[PDB]
Amino acid sequence: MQIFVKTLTGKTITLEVEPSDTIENVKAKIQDKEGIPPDQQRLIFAGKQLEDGRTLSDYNIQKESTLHLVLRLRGG
Amino acid sequence: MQIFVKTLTGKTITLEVEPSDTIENVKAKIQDKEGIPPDQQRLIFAGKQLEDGRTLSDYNIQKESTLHLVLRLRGG
Amino acid sequence: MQIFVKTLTGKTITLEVEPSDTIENVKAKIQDKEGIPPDQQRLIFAGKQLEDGRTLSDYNIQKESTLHLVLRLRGG
Amino acid sequence: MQIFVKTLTGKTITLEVEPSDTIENVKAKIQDKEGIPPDQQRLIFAGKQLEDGRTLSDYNIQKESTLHLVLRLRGG
Repeated sequence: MQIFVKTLTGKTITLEVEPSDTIENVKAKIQDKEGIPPDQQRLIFAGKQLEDGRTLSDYNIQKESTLHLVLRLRGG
Repeated sequence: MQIFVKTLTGKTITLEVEPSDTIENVKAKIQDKEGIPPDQQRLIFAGKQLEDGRTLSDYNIQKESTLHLVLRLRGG
Repeated sequence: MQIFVKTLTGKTITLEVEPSDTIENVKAKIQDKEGIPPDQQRLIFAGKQLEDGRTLSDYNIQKESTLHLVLRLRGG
Repeated sequence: MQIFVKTLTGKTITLEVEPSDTIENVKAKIQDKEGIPPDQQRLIFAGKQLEDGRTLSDYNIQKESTLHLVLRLRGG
């Protein structure tokens, strides 16, 4: 199914995922598309930072839901 | 100077700060105003998560700049 | 009538309500004022969590009553 | 170490615990001392609900800390 991930800088991308995918799995797909390693990503749904080991289902993220993405860098 | 801190869920608060305030200082101010514990706060500007030991001036955060606020639970 | 909804981190929200308002109506007022999604809200009176579908009058909540608010975020 | 568990009706109990105790272990001690079943207990520290599987040291809960206890039961 499709979900959207919107950066805080206004860029939207479309990902193909399954309810069973972990947040770690979703970050790997984002790297596949955008080149950002998972450790430098923080994903956000309903105002909360999500945990690598929980699933989209855990968070009730469904078809065409929008997550937000921010970078987590050191020094910048 | 005044800055705006916005959650992704529609709440805006205004804070009085100085350019030399650290992000740690700013989270303490948000705790004072809104009650949110500092370890559960993640502040965002320029599409990225901010670090506790840097100042507002370090990130070029100026008067009337908007920061975003998201929550992080986990061990916090 | 007015009621007060206190968090466990020392903040107080004042709400205008009616005795016939449901717990869900109260959560929608809190979403309007504070941005908190109703799905994350748990309202408390007399030390216990309150249920969707009941009215304020069903719990003997009256003018100037104080409720508590705690958050429960799906999946942490 | 000693900790306090306080309900929102002001009922306070003290418990003897170790930093390595899980939140579930704490709920079990509460059941032993006060006869509240663990399923009915929501334990809160720093405004956030605590996960059953995590330890007191995971949350940096130190000697003489106060946890709040909210009761969850349908029908009242």
